Amino acid sequence: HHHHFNLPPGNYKKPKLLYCSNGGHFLRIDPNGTVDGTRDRSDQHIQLQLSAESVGEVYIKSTETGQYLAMDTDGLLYGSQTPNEECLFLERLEENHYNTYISKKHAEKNWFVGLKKNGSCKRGPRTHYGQKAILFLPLPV
Repeated sequence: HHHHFNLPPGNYKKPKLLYCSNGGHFLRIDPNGTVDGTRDRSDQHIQLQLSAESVGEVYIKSTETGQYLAMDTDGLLYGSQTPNEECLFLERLEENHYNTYISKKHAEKNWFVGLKKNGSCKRGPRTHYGQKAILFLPLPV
């Protein structure tokens, strides 16, 4: 392992909104595959269903479009129509409270799912432990 194994509580029974306290945006996967954040709780592309592939390893899927969140070879988040290695994330507890998501494929480089204060997604190499951008709270839909 390249990372700790503190896991968050909560389960995968129901869909969630992934809220980033950094700028207060919900993670959004547009039908065209682009990913960003929005503060509009009424948006229909922020409802996500997480599922466990292995303990602590998850897929994050848009319930509206079926797309899987994925991080590409250059660190950019995108919505994938089919599950692939770029769609697996290591879901962990952080700061004894938040959930973080590390790209399994790029786990050795510490590439996280993260949103900037302006709502745009962070590129993998620009993320790291200690940032506010990588901290999420799963809220009920």
